[PDB]
Amino acid sequence: NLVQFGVMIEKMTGKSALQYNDYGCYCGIGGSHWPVDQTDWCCHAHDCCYGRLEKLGCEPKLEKYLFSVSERGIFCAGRTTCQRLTCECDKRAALCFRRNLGTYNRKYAHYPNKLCTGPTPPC
Ligand SMILES: Cc1c(C(=O)C(N)=O)c2c(OCC(=O)O)cccc2n1Cc1cccc(Br)c1
Ligand SMILES: [Ca+2]
Repeated sequence: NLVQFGVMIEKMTGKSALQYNDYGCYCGIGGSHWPVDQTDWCCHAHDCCYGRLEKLGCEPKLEKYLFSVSERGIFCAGRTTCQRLTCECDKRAALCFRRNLGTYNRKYAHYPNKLCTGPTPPC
């Protein structure tokens, strides 16, 4: 369930969430090998974030959360701790995407997975 994350991405980046789908080697389902750039690192970190949440008993692929965006930043909320954790993982990713808007390159969008090489960096 990707609706709330995609919304958070759009608010923070000024780009459709689709622009971060299949981006590089890590943005989109799964991921492996070496991250192509800083945006892709955000996604590697985000994958790691979700792994920690699964180990905690949460299901961050599916959790539904609440959030708002003021000038103070992104406010995360939800009924359960797992929902709030999911929002936090997503928030850090959205902020990481915004922050690295400078090096976002369109060539890495829809990256052929055959072009991903190197080792897989650990969490
Ligand atoms: C940025 C991103 C993701 C990540 O943060 C990532 N680390 O791979 C992501 C994603 O990662 C979650 C995962 O692989 O556990 C799955 C599908 C689309 C994804 N996207 C693109 C996306 C995100 C939200 C809504 C839409 Br529509 C598209
Ligand atoms: Ca991924």
